[PDB]
Amino acid sequence: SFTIQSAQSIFPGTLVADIVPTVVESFSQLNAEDQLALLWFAYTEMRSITAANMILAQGLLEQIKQMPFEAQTQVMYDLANRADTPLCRSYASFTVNIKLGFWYQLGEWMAQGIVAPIPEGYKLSPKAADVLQAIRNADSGQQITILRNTVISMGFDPNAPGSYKKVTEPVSPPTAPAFRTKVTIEGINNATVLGYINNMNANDFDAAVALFRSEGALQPPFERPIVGQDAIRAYMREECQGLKMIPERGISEPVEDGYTQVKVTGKVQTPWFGASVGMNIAWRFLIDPQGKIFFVAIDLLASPKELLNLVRKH
Amino acid sequence: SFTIQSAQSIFPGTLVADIVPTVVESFSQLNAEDQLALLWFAYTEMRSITAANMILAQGLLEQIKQMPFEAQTQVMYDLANRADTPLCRSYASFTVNIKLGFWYQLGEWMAQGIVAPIPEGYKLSPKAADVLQAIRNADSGQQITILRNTVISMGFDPNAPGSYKKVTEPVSPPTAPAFRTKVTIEGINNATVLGYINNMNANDFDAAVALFRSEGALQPPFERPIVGQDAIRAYMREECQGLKMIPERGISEPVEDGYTQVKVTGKVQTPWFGASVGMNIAWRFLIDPQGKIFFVAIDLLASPKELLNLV
Amino acid sequence: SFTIQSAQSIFPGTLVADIVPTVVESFSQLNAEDQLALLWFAYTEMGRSITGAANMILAQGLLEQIKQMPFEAQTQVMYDLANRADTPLCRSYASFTVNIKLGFWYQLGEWMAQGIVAPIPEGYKLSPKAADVLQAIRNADSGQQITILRNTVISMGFDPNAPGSYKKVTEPVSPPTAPAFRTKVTIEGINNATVLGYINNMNANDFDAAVALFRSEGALQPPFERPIVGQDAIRAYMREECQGLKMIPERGISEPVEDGYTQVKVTGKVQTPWFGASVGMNIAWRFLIDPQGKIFFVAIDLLASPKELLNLVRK
Amino acid sequence: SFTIQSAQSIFPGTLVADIVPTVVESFSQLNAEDQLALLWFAYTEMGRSITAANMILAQGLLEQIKQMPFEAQTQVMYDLANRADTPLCRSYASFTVNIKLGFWYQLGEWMAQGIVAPIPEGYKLSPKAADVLQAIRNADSGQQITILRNTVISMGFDPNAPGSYKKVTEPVSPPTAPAFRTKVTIEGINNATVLGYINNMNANDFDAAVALFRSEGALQPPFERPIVGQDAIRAYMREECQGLKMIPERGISEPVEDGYTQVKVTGKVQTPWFGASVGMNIAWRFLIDPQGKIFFVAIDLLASPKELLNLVRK
Repeated sequence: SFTIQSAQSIFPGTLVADIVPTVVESFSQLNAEDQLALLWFAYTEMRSITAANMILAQGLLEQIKQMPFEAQTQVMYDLANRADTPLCRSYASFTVNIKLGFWYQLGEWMAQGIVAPIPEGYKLSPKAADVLQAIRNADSGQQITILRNTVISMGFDPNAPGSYKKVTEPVSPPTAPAFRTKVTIEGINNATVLGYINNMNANDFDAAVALFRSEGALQPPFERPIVGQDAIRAYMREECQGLKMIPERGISEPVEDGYTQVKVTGKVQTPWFGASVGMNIAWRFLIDPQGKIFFVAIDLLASPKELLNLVRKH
Repeated sequence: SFTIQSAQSIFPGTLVADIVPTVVESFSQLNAEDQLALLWFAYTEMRSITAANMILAQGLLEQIKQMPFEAQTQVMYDLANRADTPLCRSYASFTVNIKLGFWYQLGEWMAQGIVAPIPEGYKLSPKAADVLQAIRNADSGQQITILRNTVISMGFDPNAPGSYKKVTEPVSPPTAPAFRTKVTIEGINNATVLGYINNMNANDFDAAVALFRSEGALQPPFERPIVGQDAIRAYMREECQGLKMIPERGISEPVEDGYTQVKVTGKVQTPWFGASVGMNIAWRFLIDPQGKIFFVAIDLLASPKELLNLV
Repeated sequence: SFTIQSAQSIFPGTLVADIVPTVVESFSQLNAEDQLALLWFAYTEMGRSITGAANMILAQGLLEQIKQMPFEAQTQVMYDLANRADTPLCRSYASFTVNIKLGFWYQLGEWMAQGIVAPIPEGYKLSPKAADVLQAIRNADSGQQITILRNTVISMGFDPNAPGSYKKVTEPVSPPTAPAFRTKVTIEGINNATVLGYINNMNANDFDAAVALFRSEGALQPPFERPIVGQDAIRAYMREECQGLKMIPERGISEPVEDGYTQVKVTGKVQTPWFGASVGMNIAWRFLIDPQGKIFFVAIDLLASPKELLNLVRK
Repeated sequence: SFTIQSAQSIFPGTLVADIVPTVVESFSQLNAEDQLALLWFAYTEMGRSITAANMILAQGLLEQIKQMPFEAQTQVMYDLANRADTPLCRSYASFTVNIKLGFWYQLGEWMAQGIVAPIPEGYKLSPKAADVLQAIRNADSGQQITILRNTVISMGFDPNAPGSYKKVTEPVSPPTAPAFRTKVTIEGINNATVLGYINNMNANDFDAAVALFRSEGALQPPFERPIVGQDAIRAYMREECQGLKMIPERGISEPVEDGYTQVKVTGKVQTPWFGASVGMNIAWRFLIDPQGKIFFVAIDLLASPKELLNLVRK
């Protein structure tokens, strides 16, 4: 029958932004000093809008704020080196949005002279300058995804032995039915796909994850499939809060055993940038005969041209 | 010699969005039912990005959150009617950004079914439906400004007798000299004008304010001139934090007594919408012989065409 | 067989501080200015309160609202609280837990002392009725004075269950003392495992373990209150009103009674984190325990006098 | 004429609780395991504490300890006891006295709740540690409190070492308004400078109390160095005297050299940590210049209540 492995190969013509995992890989191989300078240059070169509000994150930022410049620079080398320190382990314990807010606060303090700057006239190594040109050449959604993915990977491995208790964020209540937008997708009336996108746009992660088969999977961009409603809901709650999915176009094809493959293309806006960064996205669904989601992949596309790439099975 | 009044008339061909103060006046005329309905349609029709995290505003938001729907509505009517109640007096005490964050939280709660909705089947009064239509046609910058000035004037007069102690926000440290961007303006090299714009983009209001005469004046769009370095400093700290001024063009003209008048056009972005709303702005400066600002007007322009009307 | 009403009459001679409800009743029939003047005399003639609840966001914001008001508007809010007027502030106050209401008034008293909140007017004279109340309070013992002040400020603002009430605020549930670090009480005259289990659980804030000692339809009757029936309601009361209580029982009698039930009376003192070892309240616990050792009924009484700690009359 | 040096010897009979610095010193010679065991055994006979480290830096570092596995929590406490150079120890050093005490209070409450690692089961005090515990068990209440306070305040790093972190500041409490102040009454004494000092301190009016000192006047707290000059005295009062209640009972006034007066007062001090539970037995020894300004005041924790009656004139 159908497996997660076979579902991953649906719509083979979908062109993803492989510049993202390429640059994240190159980035990760630089020394601490290059990584930090790249983060500063990448950040500065780029319209962000903001949480590290929570008491643990706020207090560790206050610890950094009271340190002399030399001790602040050491904390940042430790995060970029993935060193074993309590600050690195606490950073590992942070949810994605707290990691992002943590870095955003350090960037603001650097610009205010509160946190040690990159050393004036600092010289990017050859490999680092290459990485920065790679980032400059990428589109807006690719640039944000490289920055996000790079800072997320800093500090210690969060599942290594002796890991600290993972921080919990409040579940934001969903938009009430009466106030939800309903998407229209040119060429698609599939109730499961419309249900998924409408529930996600409402932050209704309970209703979105209920559409999944108990052993179904969600594959985020450039990640492994996340299997089962418990782990999918956890991913949605941590990584999909306030995403706005603006689907444009789709194709639906019956496949073997009464399953249906549906491809949708459109834009996703993140609360981090609002209407200033539309990420070019594809959703690839495999839907079972009962209308349960067996698989969905979210792909960051190479360019806006890929929004028009809806090729039927040959 | 110049006065604030005579300074106000510099660059007379400048076309300001009088739709904004118009629609704002219609809005103020409406009953509370129609005012709340319009706010809600505006907040739904329009990509906002954010505050009222401060203890007073947070606790008052929690008070509204625990009320039944009927008492929540009554509070919101009291704000629209500018009634004399502790909640209205506290709201009047808030800074501009706390008032905006307060209303933003109520709109998020209404969308989540935590705060009473506008009744399905509530129908706008005729006038209200006109006011709403007038807003839909106006451009983004003008819509944001209507929405801003409407909610800022809710609750009580902040300077009335019996007013509550005004709340204060933390003064944000300016951008450090090394990390500041310097603007270029086609057709302009005035050091005072460039110094004002660069200091404001760094949130360095002490440096911007030092560019004015003792009794120098700043006139925000559709407002009374603010007179004196202390009142200007107070206004910049409350209303200009995180504004990004993106001038494109300007003209300079010598006038009487060795004064200079300079008009600059371009865009301003606000942190509330970031790069998603560039408001269309002119700055009109009257500069004294020693290079001190006597007067500067900030004007919200009729349309993107006024960006070219320097003449 | 036993009912809540029959259980209420166990150990008939237990003499209770009836001056508390008397004085609480009289306090509330005074006008607002007298009520405020009397509270101010208490906070001053009793400045050994060790603390605060009201740190929580709602209570902190409403305090900041009162802080920014002019003296005339602050006095008006306190009159509204004393008059139990229908206002958002009085409805919010009504929604507070006991400890938040007490911390709220505590902050207002400190702010009055600091010149931040409008004081009782210079040389205010208590009406004759108010001087009678102050006199009764003065004649009452420490444990009784603490209860009158507590029960008086709790009853201010609006009826918390009136139509149009605001959602009740919730306090974080404090984790219990772990078993290895608990004190066990020893009570002279008593080895009843249920009674000891109850007192040790409460002194550890283990309200889940205390409530599990009750029958489904078991009741807890706090001083001068209606019985609270069932494990949900009793747990909600313990969480709100028993946090950090120290029960120092001294002596008890146990008696077998009809149907294989045992009745147990215990006397002792209770300390509250508001006053610590300062104020020991003279308390009797009256327990009716079923044949399985589950609690059917327990009354907590504030006793009329310290004599009552020896009144353990059997029959 | 008078020096801080000669002032220190006024009222030579006055017997102080020398057991306090004895035990503090003994305690600090023990290894980290004995130190933590003793803190727990001492704090366990002291649940009549009635209370802070509310402030964002302290709360976040407490949340950091709370999320740590037991092994890591114990290592942080060994670092504090060993005065190791770690960011946590440097932050701890930066704290005010009351934040240091609130920090240790939170860890004690967490230990009692099973949230922080206990003293290992069966743990056995070294011979020297059992000698320290015995001395603590024998000390009166005021002396036990003082030993615990001074012990925990001296943990973490040297707050004035090279590489120190920015000192945290606490909010200054508004004083009691004059209409609501108490006036003390002292048997034997109507000295307006002594009464003015005590009444001002009881109102938290540190500015008025400091204005009673000579420019180069000194305040000598129990078992500490003399604090010299109005700015230093004001900083000390703001940090360590908030909410103290002085209850002087008896005193003697003697005219001495150079137009000076010396005044000895005995009575009690209550602390907001303990309230009316613990009244510590205190003497105040004032040297007052001819203009009525304090040249020197020592506050002594007395050896026994018998010292309350040691008021002899010569």
